[PDB]
Amino acid sequence: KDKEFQVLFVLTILTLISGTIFYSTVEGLRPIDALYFSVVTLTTVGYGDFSPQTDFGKIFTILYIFIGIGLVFGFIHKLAVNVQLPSILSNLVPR
Amino acid sequence: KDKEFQVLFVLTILTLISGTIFYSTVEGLRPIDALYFSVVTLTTVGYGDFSPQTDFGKIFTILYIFIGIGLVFGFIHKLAVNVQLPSILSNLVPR
Amino acid sequence: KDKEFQVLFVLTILTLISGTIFYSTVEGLRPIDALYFSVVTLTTVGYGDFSPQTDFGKIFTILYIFIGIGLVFGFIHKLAVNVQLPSILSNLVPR
Amino acid sequence: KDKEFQVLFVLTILTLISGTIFYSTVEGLRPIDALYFSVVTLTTVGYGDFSPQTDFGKIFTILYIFIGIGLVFGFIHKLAVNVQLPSILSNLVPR
Ligand SMILES: [K+]
Ligand SMILES: [K+]
Ligand SMILES: [K+]
Ligand SMILES: [K+]
Repeated sequence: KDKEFQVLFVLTILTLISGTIFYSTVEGLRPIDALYFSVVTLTTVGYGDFSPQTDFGKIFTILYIFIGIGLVFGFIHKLAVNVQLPSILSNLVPR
Repeated sequence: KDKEFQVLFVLTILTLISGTIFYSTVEGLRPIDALYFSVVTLTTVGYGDFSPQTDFGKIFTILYIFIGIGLVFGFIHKLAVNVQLPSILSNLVPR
Repeated sequence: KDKEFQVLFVLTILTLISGTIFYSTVEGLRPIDALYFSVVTLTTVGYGDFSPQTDFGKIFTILYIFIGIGLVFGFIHKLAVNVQLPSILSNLVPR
Repeated sequence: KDKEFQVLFVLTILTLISGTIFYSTVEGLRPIDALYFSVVTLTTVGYGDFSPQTDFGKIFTILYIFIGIGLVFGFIHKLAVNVQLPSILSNLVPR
């Protein structure tokens, strides 16, 4: 239900926090930029305004992408179908 | 039906208008560039020829991506299967 | 069958040719670069080593993305399940 | 089963090795950077911190994308549903 969505939501934020912590400390980004970069990476947008410069960070980025894309897109999907779609249908009821 | 497609179409344009308004005013882009950037972002292409420079804009971009990807890809999917696919089948009928 | 795959294949190449023609003439790219850019765009990789510089090209790029992503990913999907998957299963048979 | 996952895993690494070999030798990247670039490309992130500079490499990149995206996203999907999802459910059992 909503708890399915809530758990995915929590997993997704924890995953984004891990990236924030990693890119803040290993790659020297401000926490806000490391969060923003983590999001841009796992949603596969990839502006490239930020990207890892160290070998450690490139290796982490490889694993982070493979492990986090599946979760992040699972969350977007549940966001879309269990939250945005009901809300839309609700907003379409005429009164 | 077609109204399902029409509603998604309207929601998608309204979402792209929101990004146009936000990136035009907060990030200083020409309206055309803010529209183009919004599209490039939510379809996950992400050239990076444009990207947010302010902290406010990076935070908005985080939320805009998570909220808009699901809708935009729902629309592309309905575009593909309820409009392009029938039109293709129609264009394959021999006479 | 295979003709389903063949038609999608033809549609996809015709779509990539349209982008090649457009970006070669309107954006001044070498045909090879315009083809490469069209592919990078519709598969949503978006390196940004190329991106449209004119207003005409940005507008075309908006429409090209929305119209071409659905087809290109339909083709990759049929490539994956009707061609690569059988070939893999075939290559797994022990003799 | 797990062997389905194991085979996809092997195919995916072999595909990433092919890109590593190609971009290391034809494009002159360090092996680590060619591996990192191959991953960033086939998951469709596409930072553009690296991108092919030679005509040979752009042509290979076209084919590599079309052939490798389907496999890489098949693997992420099986990673997500046959490995991460069971592990999550397991980690949710109360004791
Ligand atoms: K991308
Ligand atoms: K980029
Ligand atoms: K992408
Ligand atoms: K990109």
